[PDB]
Amino acid sequence: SMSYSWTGALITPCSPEEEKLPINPLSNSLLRYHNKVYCTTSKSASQRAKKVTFDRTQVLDAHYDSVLKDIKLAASKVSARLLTLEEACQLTPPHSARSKYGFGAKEVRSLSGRAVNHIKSVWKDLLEDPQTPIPTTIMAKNEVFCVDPAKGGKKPARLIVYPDLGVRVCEKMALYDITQKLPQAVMGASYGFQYSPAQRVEYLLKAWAEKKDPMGFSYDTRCFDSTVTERDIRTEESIYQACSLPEEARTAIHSLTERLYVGGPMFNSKGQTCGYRRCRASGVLTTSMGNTITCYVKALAACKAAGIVAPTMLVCGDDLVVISESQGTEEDERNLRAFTEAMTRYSAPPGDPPRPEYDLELITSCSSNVSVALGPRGRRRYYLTRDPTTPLARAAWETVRHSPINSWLGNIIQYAPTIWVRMVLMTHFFSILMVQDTLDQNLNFEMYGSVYSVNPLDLPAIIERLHGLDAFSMHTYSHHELTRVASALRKLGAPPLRVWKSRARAVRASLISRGGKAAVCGRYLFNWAVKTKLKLTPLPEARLLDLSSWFTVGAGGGDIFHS
Repeated sequence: SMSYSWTGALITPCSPEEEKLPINPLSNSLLRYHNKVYCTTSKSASQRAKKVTFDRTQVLDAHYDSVLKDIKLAASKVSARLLTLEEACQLTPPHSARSKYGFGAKEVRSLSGRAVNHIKSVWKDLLEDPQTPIPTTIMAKNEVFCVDPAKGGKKPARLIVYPDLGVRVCEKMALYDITQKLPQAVMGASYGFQYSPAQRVEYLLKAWAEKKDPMGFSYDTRCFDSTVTERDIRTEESIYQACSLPEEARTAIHSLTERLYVGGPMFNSKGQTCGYRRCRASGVLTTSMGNTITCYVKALAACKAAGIVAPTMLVCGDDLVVISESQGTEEDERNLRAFTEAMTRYSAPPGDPPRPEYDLELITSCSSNVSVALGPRGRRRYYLTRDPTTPLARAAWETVRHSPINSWLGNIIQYAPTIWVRMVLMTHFFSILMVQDTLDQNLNFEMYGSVYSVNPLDLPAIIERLHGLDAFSMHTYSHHELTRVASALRKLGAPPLRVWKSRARAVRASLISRGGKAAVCGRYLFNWAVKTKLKLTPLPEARLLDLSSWFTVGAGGGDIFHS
Protein backbone atom coordinates (compact mmCIF):
# COMPACT_ATOMS: atom_id res chain seq x y z
CA SER A 1 0.00 0.00 0.00
CA MET A 2 1.12 3.53 -0.85
CA SER A 3 1.38 5.81 2.19
CA TYR A 4 -0.36 8.54 0.16
CA SER A 5 -2.13 9.15 -3.13
CA TRP A 6 -2.24 12.62 -4.67
CA THR A 7 -4.74 14.40 -6.92
CA GLY A 8 -2.18 16.95 -8.06
CA ALA A 9 -3.70 19.93 -6.28
CA LEU A 10 -1.04 21.98 -4.52
CA ILE A 11 -0.55 22.14 -0.78
CA THR A 12 -1.41 25.76 -0.06
CA PRO A 13 -0.74 28.30 2.69
CA CYS A 14 -3.56 29.95 4.64
CA SER A 15 -1.44 33.02 5.36
CA PRO A 16 1.58 34.78 3.85
CA GLU A 17 4.89 33.01 4.47
CA GLU A 18 8.33 34.55 4.93
CA GLU A 19 11.29 32.27 4.19
CA LYS A 20 14.18 34.56 5.11
CA LEU A 21 15.28 36.09 8.41
CA PRO A 22 14.60 39.87 8.41
CA ILE A 23 17.51 42.21 9.11
CA ASN A 24 16.86 43.92 12.44
CA PRO A 25 19.09 45.27 15.24
CA LEU A 26 17.31 43.20 17.90
CA SER A 27 17.97 39.90 16.11
CA ASN A 28 21.33 41.06 14.75
CA SER A 29 22.53 41.42 18.35
CA LEU A 30 22.03 37.67 18.68
CA LEU A 31 23.57 36.61 15.36
CA ARG A 32 24.66 38.46 12.23
CA TYR A 33 24.63 35.79 9.51
CA HIS A 34 20.92 36.14 8.76
CA ASN A 35 21.21 34.68 5.24
CA LYS A 36 21.95 31.31 6.87
CA VAL A 37 18.64 31.30 8.71
CA TYR A 38 15.56 30.17 6.79
CA CYS A 39 11.94 29.21 7.40
CA THR A 40 10.36 26.25 5.61
CA THR A 41 7.33 27.23 3.52
CA SER A 42 4.63 25.71 1.32
CA LYS A 43 7.00 26.36 -1.60
CA SER A 44 8.72 23.06 -0.78
CA ALA A 45 5.63 20.98 0.03
CA SER A 46 5.78 18.87 -3.15
CA GLN A 47 9.41 18.02 -2.40
CA ARG A 48 8.35 16.63 0.99
CA ALA A 49 5.34 14.93 -0.60
CA LYS A 50 7.60 12.86 -2.85
CA LYS A 51 9.73 11.84 0.14
CA VAL A 52 6.87 10.69 2.35
CA THR A 53 5.10 8.78 -0.44
CA PHE A 54 6.13 5.15 -0.87
CA ASP A 55 4.99 1.53 -0.77
CA ARG A 56 4.89 -0.38 2.51
CA THR A 57 5.26 -4.12 2.87
CA GLN A 58 5.16 -5.81 6.25
CA VAL A 59 6.24 -9.32 7.17
CA LEU A 60 5.67 -10.25 10.80
CA ASP A 61 7.09 -13.16 12.78
CA ALA A 62 7.13 -14.99 16.11
CA HIS A 63 9.15 -12.24 17.78
CA TYR A 64 6.63 -9.57 16.85
CA ASP A 65 3.68 -11.80 17.76
CA SER A 66 5.18 -12.59 21.16
CA VAL A 67 5.91 -8.97 22.03
CA LEU A 68 2.42 -7.91 20.95
CA LYS A 69 0.90 -10.58 23.21
CA ASP A 70 2.88 -9.42 26.25
CA ILE A 71 1.90 -5.82 25.52
CA LYS A 72 -1.83 -6.54 25.21
CA LEU A 73 -1.65 -8.42 28.51
CA ALA A 74 0.08 -5.44 30.13
CA ALA A 75 -2.56 -3.05 28.78
CA SER A 76 -5.39 -5.04 30.39
CA LYS A 77 -4.33 -3.70 33.81
CA VAL A 78 -5.31 -0.19 32.74
CA SER A 79 -8.60 1.39 33.69
CA ALA A 80 -9.31 4.59 31.81
CA ARG A 81 -12.22 7.00 31.67
CA LEU A 82 -13.90 9.39 29.28
CA LEU A 83 -13.04 13.03 29.77
CA THR A 84 -15.94 15.44 30.13
CA LEU A 85 -16.46 17.95 27.34
CA GLU A 86 -15.32 20.69 29.73
CA GLU A 87 -12.08 18.87 30.55
CA ALA A 88 -11.29 18.36 26.86
CA CYS A 89 -12.04 22.02 26.09
CA GLN A 90 -9.70 23.26 28.82
CA LEU A 91 -6.84 21.22 27.31
CA THR A 92 -7.31 22.99 23.97
CA PRO A 93 -4.48 25.49 23.33
CA PRO A 94 -5.63 29.15 23.15
CA HIS A 95 -4.45 29.38 19.53
CA SER A 96 -5.51 25.99 18.17
CA ALA A 97 -6.67 26.22 14.53
CA ARG A 98 -10.31 27.34 14.38
CA SER A 99 -13.21 25.12 13.32
CA LYS A 100 -14.70 25.38 9.84
CA TYR A 101 -18.03 25.59 11.62
CA GLY A 102 -17.94 29.17 12.87
CA PHE A 103 -15.87 29.03 16.05
CA GLY A 104 -12.31 28.81 17.35
CA ALA A 105 -10.12 27.94 20.32
CA LYS A 106 -11.32 30.95 22.33
CA GLU A 107 -14.93 29.77 22.05
CA VAL A 108 -13.90 26.23 22.97
CA ARG A 109 -11.96 27.32 26.07
CA SER A 110 -14.82 29.61 27.12
CA LEU A 111 -17.45 26.97 26.31
CA SER A 112 -19.56 29.10 23.96
CA GLY A 113 -22.93 27.69 22.92
CA ARG A 114 -22.00 27.39 19.25
CA ALA A 115 -18.80 25.50 20.07
CA VAL A 116 -20.28 23.21 22.73
CA ASN A 117 -23.38 22.34 20.71
CA HIS A 118 -21.28 21.52 17.65
CA ILE A 119 -18.87 19.28 19.58
CA LYS A 120 -21.78 17.31 21.04
CA SER A 121 -23.05 16.74 17.49
CA VAL A 122 -19.62 15.53 16.39
CA TRP A 123 -19.42 13.18 19.38
CA LYS A 124 -22.84 11.71 18.58
CA ASP A 125 -21.89 11.18 14.94
CA LEU A 126 -18.78 9.32 16.12
CA LEU A 127 -21.00 7.09 18.28
CA GLU A 128 -23.44 6.37 15.49
CA ASP A 129 -21.20 6.18 12.41
CA PRO A 130 -18.04 4.03 12.47
CA GLN A 131 -17.57 4.05 8.69
CA THR A 132 -17.46 7.43 6.94
CA PRO A 133 -13.91 8.80 6.56
CA ILE A 134 -13.30 12.08 8.39
CA PRO A 135 -11.82 14.87 6.26
CA THR A 136 -8.45 16.33 7.16
CA THR A 137 -6.47 19.40 6.20
CA ILE A 138 -2.88 19.09 4.97
CA MET A 139 -0.50 21.99 5.63
CA ALA A 140 3.19 22.69 5.08
CA LYS A 141 4.84 23.56 8.39
CA ASN A 142 6.77 26.79 8.89
CA GLU A 143 9.83 25.97 10.99
CA VAL A 144 13.15 27.75 11.22
CA PHE A 145 16.56 26.21 10.60
CA CYS A 146 20.14 27.16 9.87
CA VAL A 147 21.46 26.07 6.48
CA ASP A 148 23.83 23.12 6.28
CA PRO A 149 25.39 22.83 2.78
CA ALA A 150 27.36 19.80 4.01
CA LYS A 151 24.01 17.98 4.04
CA GLY A 152 22.47 19.64 1.09
CA GLY A 153 21.03 23.13 1.39
CA LYS A 154 17.56 23.53 2.85
CA LYS A 155 15.12 21.04 4.34
CA PRO A 156 11.74 21.01 2.62
CA ALA A 157 8.74 21.85 4.82
CA ARG A 158 7.34 19.12 7.02
CA LEU A 159 3.71 18.25 6.38
CA ILE A 160 0.93 18.32 8.96
CA VAL A 161 -2.35 16.46 8.46
CA TYR A 162 -5.17 17.14 10.91
CA PRO A 163 -8.97 17.15 11.34
CA ASP A 164 -11.38 19.94 12.32
CA LEU A 165 -11.23 21.47 15.82
CA GLY A 166 -14.52 19.82 16.76
CA VAL A 167 -13.08 16.38 16.04
CA ARG A 168 -9.90 17.21 17.95
CA VAL A 169 -11.82 17.99 21.13
CA CYS A 170 -13.66 14.67 20.79
CA GLU A 171 -10.30 12.87 20.55
CA LYS A 172 -9.43 14.14 24.01
CA MET A 173 -12.74 12.95 25.45
CA ALA A 174 -12.19 9.45 24.05
CA LEU A 175 -8.43 9.02 24.46
CA TYR A 176 -6.67 11.59 26.68
CA ASP A 177 -6.90 9.57 29.88
CA ILE A 178 -5.48 6.62 27.95
CA THR A 179 -2.46 8.72 26.92
CA GLN A 180 -1.82 9.33 30.62
CA LYS A 181 -1.80 5.67 31.66
CA LEU A 182 -1.24 3.33 28.70
CA PRO A 183 2.38 3.99 27.64
CA GLN A 184 3.70 3.42 31.17
CA ALA A 185 1.63 0.27 31.61
CA VAL A 186 3.00 -1.51 28.54
CA MET A 187 6.58 -0.27 28.33
CA GLY A 188 7.30 1.12 31.80
CA ALA A 189 10.58 2.99 32.15
CA SER A 190 11.21 2.88 28.40
CA TYR A 191 8.49 5.49 27.87
CA GLY A 192 10.50 8.70 27.49
CA PHE A 193 7.83 11.40 27.63
CA GLN A 194 7.20 10.89 31.35
CA TYR A 195 10.73 12.13 32.11
CA SER A 196 12.00 15.62 32.82
CA PRO A 197 15.40 16.32 31.19
CA ALA A 198 17.09 15.44 34.49
CA GLN A 199 15.10 12.21 34.79
CA ARG A 200 15.95 11.31 31.19
CA VAL A 201 19.64 11.77 32.03
CA GLU A 202 19.31 9.65 35.16
CA TYR A 203 17.62 6.87 33.17
CA LEU A 204 20.30 6.87 30.45
CA LEU A 205 23.04 6.78 33.10
CA LYS A 206 21.38 3.83 34.86
CA ALA A 207 20.99 1.89 31.60
CA TRP A 208 24.64 2.53 30.72
CA ALA A 209 25.82 1.44 34.17
CA GLU A 210 23.79 -1.77 34.09
CA LYS A 211 25.86 -3.14 31.23
CA LYS A 212 29.14 -4.93 31.88
CA ASP A 213 30.39 -3.53 28.58
CA PRO A 214 27.86 -0.98 27.29
CA MET A 215 27.11 -0.27 23.65
CA GLY A 216 24.38 2.08 22.51
CA PHE A 217 22.75 3.16 19.29
CA SER A 218 19.90 5.34 18.13
CA TYR A 219 17.68 4.17 15.31
CA ASP A 220 16.36 6.61 12.74
CA THR A 221 13.37 5.40 10.78
CA ARG A 222 13.00 7.01 7.37
CA CYS A 223 9.76 9.01 7.67
CA PHE A 224 8.17 6.98 10.47
CA ASP A 225 4.59 8.27 10.11
CA SER A 226 4.62 7.09 6.50
CA THR A 227 5.92 3.65 7.46
CA VAL A 228 3.06 3.10 9.91
CA THR A 229 0.59 0.78 8.18
CA GLU A 230 -3.18 0.40 8.40
CA ARG A 231 -2.53 -2.87 10.24
CA ASP A 232 -0.23 -1.08 12.72
CA ILE A 233 -2.98 1.42 13.45
CA ARG A 234 -5.69 -1.20 13.95
CA THR A 235 -3.23 -3.03 16.21
CA GLU A 236 -2.94 0.15 18.26
CA GLU A 237 -6.73 0.18 18.63
CA SER A 238 -6.73 -3.41 19.88
CA ILE A 239 -4.16 -2.33 22.45
CA TYR A 240 -6.40 0.59 23.45
CA GLN A 241 -9.38 -1.77 23.71
CA ALA A 242 -7.37 -4.12 25.92
CA CYS A 243 -7.79 -1.50 28.64
CA SER A 244 -10.81 -1.44 30.93
CA LEU A 245 -12.98 1.27 29.36
CA PRO A 246 -16.60 2.42 29.42
CA GLU A 247 -18.65 1.19 26.46
CA GLU A 248 -19.08 4.71 25.06
CA ALA A 249 -15.30 5.15 24.97
CA ARG A 250 -14.87 1.84 23.13
CA THR A 251 -17.36 2.98 20.49
CA ALA A 252 -15.80 6.41 19.88
CA ILE A 253 -12.28 4.96 19.83
CA HIS A 254 -13.29 2.42 17.18
CA SER A 255 -14.97 5.10 15.07
CA LEU A 256 -11.95 7.41 15.32
CA THR A 257 -9.69 4.54 14.32
CA GLU A 258 -11.68 3.54 11.24
CA ARG A 259 -12.78 7.03 10.17
CA LEU A 260 -9.66 9.03 11.07
CA TYR A 261 -6.56 7.19 12.31
CA VAL A 262 -6.32 4.46 9.65
CA GLY A 263 -6.59 6.98 6.82
CA GLY A 264 -8.80 9.37 4.91
CA PRO A 265 -9.03 12.19 2.35
CA MET A 266 -6.80 15.26 2.60
CA PHE A 267 -7.80 18.77 1.59
CA ASN A 268 -5.68 21.87 1.04
CA SER A 269 -6.32 25.23 2.71
CA LYS A 270 -8.47 26.19 -0.30
CA GLY A 271 -10.74 23.18 0.18
CA GLN A 272 -9.57 21.26 -2.89
CA THR A 273 -9.18 17.50 -2.62
CA CYS A 274 -5.45 17.02 -2.28
CA GLY A 275 -5.00 13.30 -1.75
CA TYR A 276 -5.63 10.26 0.42
CA ARG A 277 -3.69 9.03 3.45
CA ARG A 278 -3.13 5.39 4.41
CA CYS A 279 -0.60 5.98 7.16
CA ARG A 280 -0.20 7.81 10.47
CA ALA A 281 -1.75 11.27 10.59
CA SER A 282 0.93 13.64 11.88
CA GLY A 283 -1.61 15.92 13.55
CA VAL A 284 -3.94 13.82 15.69
CA LEU A 285 -4.00 13.20 19.44
CA THR A 286 -2.66 9.65 19.04
CA THR A 287 0.29 10.50 16.76
CA SER A 288 2.79 10.49 19.60
CA MET A 289 1.38 7.72 21.82
CA GLY A 290 0.77 5.56 18.76
CA ASN A 291 4.26 6.07 17.37
CA THR A 292 5.75 5.39 20.80
CA ILE A 293 3.84 2.13 21.22
CA THR A 294 4.32 0.91 17.65
CA CYS A 295 8.01 1.82 17.69
CA TYR A 296 8.48 0.00 21.00
CA VAL A 297 6.73 -3.13 19.69
CA LYS A 298 8.79 -3.24 16.50
CA ALA A 299 12.06 -2.33 18.26
CA LEU A 300 11.78 -4.87 21.07
CA ALA A 301 10.78 -7.53 18.55
CA ALA A 302 13.73 -6.57 16.35
CA CYS A 303 16.00 -6.88 19.39
CA LYS A 304 14.77 -10.43 19.88
CA ALA A 305 15.06 -11.18 16.16
CA ALA A 306 18.65 -9.92 16.13
CA GLY A 307 19.61 -11.40 19.49
CA ILE A 308 20.55 -8.04 20.99
CA VAL A 309 21.92 -8.97 24.40
CA ALA A 310 20.09 -7.41 27.37
CA PRO A 311 18.56 -4.41 25.56
CA THR A 312 17.44 -1.37 27.53
CA MET A 313 15.37 1.03 25.47
CA LEU A 314 14.27 4.65 25.55
CA VAL A 315 11.36 5.46 23.25
CA CYS A 316 9.89 8.85 22.41
CA GLY A 317 7.53 8.67 19.46
CA ASP A 318 9.60 7.61 16.47
CA ASP A 319 12.77 8.42 18.45
CA LEU A 320 14.56 5.29 19.67
CA VAL A 321 17.68 4.54 21.70
CA VAL A 322 18.83 1.01 22.56
CA ILE A 323 21.53 0.35 25.16
CA SER A 324 22.86 -3.21 25.54
CA GLU A 325 25.78 -5.53 26.28
CA SER A 326 28.53 -5.23 23.66
CA GLN A 327 29.47 -8.54 22.07
CA GLY A 328 32.61 -7.20 20.43
CA THR A 329 33.30 -4.74 17.62
CA GLU A 330 32.44 -6.88 14.58
CA GLU A 331 29.69 -8.72 16.43
CA ASP A 332 27.98 -5.42 17.25
CA GLU A 333 28.17 -4.28 13.62
CA ARG A 334 26.68 -7.63 12.64
CA ASN A 335 23.95 -7.54 15.30
CA LEU A 336 22.92 -3.97 14.40
CA ARG A 337 22.62 -4.98 10.75
CA ALA A 338 20.32 -7.83 11.76
CA PHE A 339 18.27 -5.48 13.95
CA THR A 340 17.92 -3.18 10.94
CA GLU A 341 16.75 -6.02 8.68
CA ALA A 342 14.12 -7.01 11.25
CA MET A 343 12.91 -3.40 11.59
CA THR A 344 12.79 -3.18 7.80
CA ARG A 345 10.62 -6.30 7.58
CA TYR A 346 8.32 -4.78 10.19
CA SER A 347 8.00 -1.75 7.88
CA ALA A 348 10.47 0.54 9.61
CA PRO A 349 13.53 0.85 7.33
CA PRO A 350 16.32 3.24 8.42
CA GLY A 351 17.18 6.70 7.16
CA ASP A 352 20.85 6.57 8.02
CA PRO A 353 21.95 3.15 9.24
CA PRO A 354 22.57 2.85 12.99
CA ARG A 355 26.12 2.91 14.33
CA PRO A 356 27.40 1.24 17.48
CA GLU A 357 28.52 3.84 20.01
CA TYR A 358 30.68 3.19 23.06
CA ASP A 359 30.62 6.69 24.58
CA LEU A 360 27.38 7.79 26.26
CA GLU A 361 27.99 11.47 25.54
CA LEU A 362 27.92 10.63 21.83
CA ILE A 363 24.45 9.07 22.01
CA THR A 364 21.75 11.31 20.57
CA SER A 365 18.17 10.90 21.80
CA CYS A 366 15.55 13.43 20.68
CA SER A 367 18.38 15.55 19.28
CA SER A 368 19.82 15.62 22.81
CA ASN A 369 22.74 14.04 24.63
CA VAL A 370 24.07 13.54 28.14
CA SER A 371 27.04 15.67 29.15
CA VAL A 372 28.99 16.43 32.29
CA ALA A 373 30.17 19.54 34.13
CA LEU A 374 31.23 20.46 37.64
CA GLY A 375 28.80 21.70 40.26
CA PRO A 376 29.61 23.76 43.29
CA ARG A 377 31.67 21.68 45.74
CA GLY A 378 33.49 20.32 42.69
CA ARG A 379 31.47 17.18 41.98
CA ARG A 380 30.58 15.91 38.53
CA ARG A 381 27.02 16.66 37.45
CA TYR A 382 25.35 15.12 34.44
CA TYR A 383 22.81 17.08 32.42
CA LEU A 384 21.00 17.14 29.09
CA THR A 385 22.22 19.34 26.24
CA ARG A 386 22.22 19.59 22.44
CA ASP A 387 23.72 21.46 19.51
CA PRO A 388 22.39 25.03 19.99
CA THR A 389 22.33 25.93 16.27
CA THR A 390 18.60 25.40 15.74
CA PRO A 391 17.47 26.88 19.10
CA LEU A 392 19.58 29.95 18.28
CA ALA A 393 18.32 30.30 14.70
CA ARG A 394 14.77 30.05 16.03
CA ALA A 395 15.49 32.44 18.90
CA ALA A 396 16.66 35.02 16.36
CA TRP A 397 13.55 34.62 14.23
CA GLU A 398 11.23 34.81 17.24
CA THR A 399 12.92 38.02 18.41
CA VAL A 400 11.67 39.86 15.32
CA ARG A 401 8.64 37.81 14.26
CA HIS A 402 6.33 37.30 17.22
CA SER A 403 4.71 33.86 17.32
CA PRO A 404 1.89 32.76 19.64
CA ILE A 405 4.13 29.79 20.44
CA ASN A 406 7.80 30.52 21.07
CA SER A 407 10.53 27.89 20.98
CA TRP A 408 13.08 29.84 23.10
CA LEU A 409 11.22 29.69 26.45
CA GLY A 410 10.99 25.93 26.04
CA ASN A 411 14.72 25.70 25.33
CA ILE A 412 15.57 27.83 28.37
CA ILE A 413 13.47 25.54 30.58
CA GLN A 414 14.62 22.20 29.14
CA TYR A 415 18.26 23.17 28.78
CA ALA A 416 18.59 25.46 31.80
CA PRO A 417 21.93 24.15 33.09
CA THR A 418 23.56 24.34 29.64
CA ILE A 419 26.21 26.95 28.93
CA TRP A 420 24.44 28.18 25.81
CA VAL A 421 21.10 28.81 27.53
CA ARG A 422 22.82 30.44 30.51
CA MET A 423 25.23 32.70 28.64
CA VAL A 424 23.32 33.35 25.41
CA LEU A 425 19.56 32.69 25.50
CA MET A 426 18.96 33.95 29.03
CA THR A 427 21.07 37.06 28.49
CA HIS A 428 19.42 37.84 25.16
CA PHE A 429 15.75 37.34 26.09
CA PHE A 430 15.82 39.08 29.46
CA SER A 431 17.33 42.02 27.59
CA ILE A 432 14.59 41.86 24.94
CA LEU A 433 11.86 41.65 27.60
CA MET A 434 13.17 44.79 29.29
CA VAL A 435 13.45 46.63 25.96
CA GLN A 436 9.83 45.67 25.25
CA ASP A 437 8.91 46.12 28.93
CA THR A 438 7.03 42.80 29.03
CA LEU A 439 8.93 40.91 31.75
CA ASP A 440 5.82 40.26 33.82
CA GLN A 441 3.74 38.50 31.16
CA ASN A 442 2.81 34.85 30.59
CA LEU A 443 3.96 33.31 27.31
CA ASN A 444 2.97 30.17 25.46
CA PHE A 445 5.62 27.75 24.23
CA GLU A 446 6.08 24.28 22.77
CA MET A 447 7.90 21.59 24.76
CA TYR A 448 7.74 17.80 24.30
CA GLY A 449 5.55 18.67 21.32
CA SER A 450 2.81 20.25 23.45
CA VAL A 451 1.81 23.69 24.73
CA TYR A 452 2.67 25.29 28.08
CA SER A 453 2.28 28.74 29.63
CA VAL A 454 4.97 30.29 31.83
CA ASN A 455 5.83 33.71 33.26
CA PRO A 456 9.58 34.41 32.68
CA LEU A 457 9.80 35.99 36.15
CA ASP A 458 9.06 32.51 37.55
CA LEU A 459 12.02 30.83 35.81
CA PRO A 460 14.24 30.63 38.91
CA ALA A 461 11.74 28.54 40.89
CA ILE A 462 10.89 26.45 37.82
CA ILE A 463 14.54 25.80 37.01
CA GLU A 464 15.35 24.88 40.62
CA ARG A 465 12.39 22.48 40.78
CA LEU A 466 13.31 20.77 37.50
CA HIS A 467 17.11 20.95 37.60
CA GLY A 468 18.10 21.62 41.21
CA LEU A 469 19.96 24.64 42.59
CA ASP A 470 23.16 23.49 40.84
CA ALA A 471 21.73 24.65 37.51
CA PHE A 472 22.85 28.13 38.60
CA SER A 473 26.33 27.11 39.71
CA MET A 474 27.69 24.69 37.12
CA HIS A 475 31.10 25.33 35.56
CA THR A 476 34.00 23.57 33.81
CA TYR A 477 31.93 22.19 30.95
CA SER A 478 33.20 19.33 28.77
CA HIS A 479 35.58 20.04 25.89
CA HIS A 480 33.13 18.38 23.49
CA GLU A 481 30.38 20.72 24.66
CA LEU A 482 32.56 23.85 24.67
CA THR A 483 33.84 23.32 21.12
CA ARG A 484 30.38 22.55 19.71
CA VAL A 485 28.95 25.73 21.23
CA ALA A 486 31.81 27.94 20.07
CA SER A 487 31.55 26.48 16.57
CA ALA A 488 27.81 27.11 16.46
CA LEU A 489 28.32 30.74 17.53
CA ARG A 490 30.98 31.29 14.86
CA LYS A 491 28.82 29.55 12.25
CA LEU A 492 25.93 31.93 12.99
CA GLY A 493 27.96 35.12 13.31
CA ALA A 494 27.04 35.36 16.97
CA PRO A 495 29.24 37.12 19.54
CA PRO A 496 31.68 34.80 21.32
CA LEU A 497 30.95 33.75 24.92
CA ARG A 498 33.21 36.44 26.44
CA VAL A 499 31.05 39.17 24.88
CA TRP A 500 27.90 37.56 26.30
CA LYS A 501 29.45 37.64 29.79
CA SER A 502 29.90 41.42 29.62
CA ARG A 503 26.37 41.82 28.29
CA ALA A 504 25.00 39.55 31.03
CA ARG A 505 26.60 41.70 33.73
CA ALA A 506 24.56 44.67 32.52
CA VAL A 507 21.33 42.68 32.08
CA ARG A 508 21.75 41.35 35.61
CA ALA A 509 22.19 44.85 37.06
CA SER A 510 19.06 46.16 35.32
CA LEU A 511 17.07 43.19 36.60
CA ILE A 512 18.28 43.78 40.15
CA SER A 513 17.39 47.48 40.08
CA ARG A 514 13.79 46.47 39.36
CA GLY A 515 13.54 44.60 42.67
CA GLY A 516 10.92 41.91 43.19
CA LYS A 517 10.93 38.72 41.12
CA ALA A 518 13.10 40.48 38.54
CA ALA A 519 15.91 40.97 41.06
CA VAL A 520 15.62 37.27 41.87
CA CYS A 521 16.03 36.43 38.17
CA GLY A 522 19.04 38.74 38.07
CA ARG A 523 20.69 37.31 41.17
CA TYR A 524 19.97 33.66 40.32
CA LEU A 525 20.11 33.29 36.52
CA PHE A 526 23.19 35.47 36.14
CA ASN A 527 25.40 34.64 39.13
CA TRP A 528 27.85 33.13 36.64
CA ALA A 529 28.52 36.58 35.20
CA VAL A 530 29.86 38.47 38.23
CA LYS A 531 33.37 38.37 39.68
CA THR A 532 32.18 37.97 43.27
CA LYS A 533 29.42 35.36 43.19
CA LEU A 534 26.50 35.47 45.60
CA LYS A 535 25.83 32.46 47.79
CA LEU A 536 22.56 31.10 46.43
CA THR A 537 19.91 29.63 48.69
CA PRO A 538 17.03 27.28 47.70
CA LEU A 539 13.84 29.10 46.73
CA PRO A 540 10.79 28.24 48.90
CA GLU A 541 8.54 28.99 45.90
CA ALA A 542 10.10 26.12 43.91
CA ARG A 543 8.95 23.65 46.57
CA LEU A 544 5.33 24.84 46.33
CA LEU A 545 5.34 24.19 42.61
CA ASP A 546 4.12 20.87 41.24
CA LEU A 547 5.72 19.83 37.98
CA SER A 548 5.98 16.12 38.82
CA SER A 549 3.57 15.25 35.99
CA TRP A 550 4.30 18.34 33.88
CA PHE A 551 5.78 16.24 31.09
CA THR A 552 3.49 13.21 31.30
CA VAL A 553 0.41 15.42 30.88
CA GLY A 554 1.86 16.70 27.61
CA ALA A 555 0.95 13.25 26.28
CA GLY A 556 4.07 13.13 24.14
CA GLY A 557 2.89 15.98 21.95
CA GLY A 558 0.08 17.81 20.19
CA ASP A 559 -2.89 20.17 20.49
CA ILE A 560 -2.62 19.92 24.31
CA PHE A 561 -2.30 22.82 26.78
CA HIS A 562 -1.14 23.23 30.40
CA SER A 563 -0.40 26.09 32.80
